[PDB]
Amino acid sequence: LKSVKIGYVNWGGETAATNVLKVVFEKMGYNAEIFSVTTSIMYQYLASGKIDGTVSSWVPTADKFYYEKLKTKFVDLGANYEGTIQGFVVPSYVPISSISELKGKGDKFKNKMIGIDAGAGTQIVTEQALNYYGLSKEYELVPSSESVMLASLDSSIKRNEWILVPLWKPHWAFSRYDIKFLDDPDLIMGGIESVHTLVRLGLENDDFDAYYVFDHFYWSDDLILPLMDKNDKEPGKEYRNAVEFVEKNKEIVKTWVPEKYKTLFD
Repeated sequence: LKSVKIGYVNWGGETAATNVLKVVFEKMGYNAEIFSVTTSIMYQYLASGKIDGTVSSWVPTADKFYYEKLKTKFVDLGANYEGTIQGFVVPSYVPISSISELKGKGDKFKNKMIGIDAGAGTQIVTEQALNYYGLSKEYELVPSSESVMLASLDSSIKRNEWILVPLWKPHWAFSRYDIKFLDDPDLIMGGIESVHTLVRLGLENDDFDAYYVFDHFYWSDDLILPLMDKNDKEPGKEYRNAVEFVEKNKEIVKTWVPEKYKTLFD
């Protein structure tokens, strides 16, 4: 069978998207392999062509550190999703509105910001924001993972305790919990951005059908949020739930594939 390789990092939305594309390529007759790696390795592998594509690039702000360094070694096809935001998040019952109001209040947070995976773009920029706003001596930024960060948020809110986390949209946490972004006066965390699809240098030449799918993949909150939420409630079922997603959203999926293949999704 023909081959395509997709790199991703195991955050909820990117794992949802990557498993959906895996299912799409399988239905087109590919041995579609997906590879769960670190952000750094995903970008490295893309640049050396050891994967064919990623649908996980958060730009320009979150992934600046990786993207700027390697942009001559991949092709940026545009956005597959528009409307991202990353930033500092607290439960709504915490009575501050801005990142600067955190100054002097470290004690209420046990002097910690409960973060995600070391090296994630959002984690990098969060550390840069803590430095910029003069908070880094008072708040220790803790690396862990999306799962640990969300379990800690869930725990703190049930206790009615203050907690500070880096969070982002799109995420079901904003509908499941009453939480808020803090204001970011100098926009260190970026404005509203997008997730892009990047492919290796030779892909357009080598496998135009695979290029076409990467080039046409696009979706929105009404598809990704229910899927991210369902996957969270059904741990370990992301591939099965992607199979169901592709069956349930035939017409949209059709738009991502060359004419030749569209009836395979009927």
